[PDB]
Amino acid sequence: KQKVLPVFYFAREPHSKPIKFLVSVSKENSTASEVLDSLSQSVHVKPENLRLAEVIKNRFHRVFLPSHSLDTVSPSDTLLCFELLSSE
Repeated sequence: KQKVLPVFYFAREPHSKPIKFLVSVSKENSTASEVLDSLSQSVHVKPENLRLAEVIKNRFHRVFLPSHSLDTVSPSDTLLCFELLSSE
């Protein structure tokens, strides 16, 4: 459940600057989304607003993947950068 990823995502906030949030989350025994859910809720937007997961290492880049075993403890691991249109 622990892997510290700060992500850089364009937040649908009051229109402050794009929001990078450090969420430490992994795919629990249920879903990969729980990490995504973290970013969106951090922005006070519905979960739908961010998903893009790209790995940093020999594993170069990617997209926000389904419940993934890559939930190991690695800080520089797959980043998301997404913008959706939504706001609460």
